[PDB]
Amino acid sequence: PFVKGFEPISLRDTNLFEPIKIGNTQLAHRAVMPPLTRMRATHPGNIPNKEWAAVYYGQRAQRPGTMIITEGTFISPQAGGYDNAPGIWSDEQVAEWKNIFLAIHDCQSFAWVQLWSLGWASFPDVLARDGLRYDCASDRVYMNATLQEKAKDANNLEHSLTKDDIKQYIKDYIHAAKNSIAAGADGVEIHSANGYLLNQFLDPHSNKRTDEYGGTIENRARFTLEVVDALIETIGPERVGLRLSPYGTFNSMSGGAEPGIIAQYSYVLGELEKRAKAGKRLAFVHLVEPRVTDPSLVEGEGEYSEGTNDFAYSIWKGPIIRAGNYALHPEVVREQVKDPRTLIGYGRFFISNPDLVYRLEEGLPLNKYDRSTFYTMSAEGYTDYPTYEEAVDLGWN
Ligand SMILES: Cc1cc2nc3c(=O)[nH]c(=O)nc-3n(C[C@H](O)[C@H](O)[C@H](O)COP(=O)(O)O)c2cc1C
Ligand SMILES: NC(=O)c1cccnc1
Repeated sequence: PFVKGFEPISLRDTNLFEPIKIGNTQLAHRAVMPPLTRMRATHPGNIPNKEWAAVYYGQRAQRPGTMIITEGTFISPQAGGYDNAPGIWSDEQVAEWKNIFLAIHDCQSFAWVQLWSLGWASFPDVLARDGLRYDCASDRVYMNATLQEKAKDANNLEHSLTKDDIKQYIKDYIHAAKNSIAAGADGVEIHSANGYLLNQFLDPHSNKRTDEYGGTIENRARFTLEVVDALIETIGPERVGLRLSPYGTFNSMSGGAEPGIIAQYSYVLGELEKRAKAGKRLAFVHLVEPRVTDPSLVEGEGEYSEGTNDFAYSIWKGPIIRAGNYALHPEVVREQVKDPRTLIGYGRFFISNPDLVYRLEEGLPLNKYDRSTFYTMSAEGYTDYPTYEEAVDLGWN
């Protein structure tokens, strides 16, 4: 059904529907499909879904000139631990990704692979099954008591990364990025947000290291910036974006309660702008908003009201994608896209609205999403959400 009580506003007259160049791509509008884990990849081997994924992405690519960022995609076995999330390190994975990107490109839209590593958010027993470490910044701190107990029970305690482990992660990012581009992707997004591995190095709650990868702002940023530099060099800065969540508390990150947190993210952005002024500007920075500190909470819950991402605009001078509870708040979008280099990511309501862009353009009702099929191995709740005209036929109006 449609979302009850939602009063839609047409956004056709705004910068949301002005073209913009992002890296090598030419967008027709600024409504972005952000990375959304859906768990339809098959086991063993973390292989993209051969039946439904190309259809799902093709559906959401249907407006020409749409930017699509894929679900988090593991860069290597050691970076993973979720059986039904895809990877892009292997030939078998690449083979299906080719079909998925083909479906997106057939719509004259664009595909960016989000490159993912889990760190302490992984499942230590699943890793142990595969002979893999349970990786983190500092084994002195665990993400929560459940995982700590699981780690003990699996005889796979947290492993503080060594410098050599970090070098291997960088090699994995490079390999996964080369595979992404060879498979046909228009670019990659480095996931350094939402409490996964890179974010764990950025955050002073998870990172208690005293080597060159922790203990200062500069040190905590080093791993993320080494990944950024490795990908700039191998696939070009215009094929690389970076995702950050300054105010996130998901997966036990500090968020705004850490008064040093904006200096940490300011440093990262300044380092990116320094690179840009030297001729190597990333295609974009993707920020999760304090509107959503935790995406497991329903829209309107978990909103941090004591800080904003405004600081980023004074530092970084390229495109910024903003995500978090924007679908239900066109009035907020209307104000924020007045800035001419701002794009808007719509997550949960892109799940439920394959024709979201049209609905935004025309001010139409939105399909309610069904959380119970976010992660199920089904076409149901994946490819069977109706377009507006289809919903009207089913009587949803
Ligand atoms: C089911 C689900 C899966 C998600 N998967 C990813 C992911 O793989 N990588 C990522 O960076 N963010 C992921 N997110 C976070 C979203 O990209 C987005 O930041 C968040 O949902 C807030 O935007 P929204 O209110 O428009 O949904 C996911 C969110 C949901 C609800
Ligand atoms: N916010 C995220 O990065 C994320 C990733 C996978 C599942 N849920 C949330």
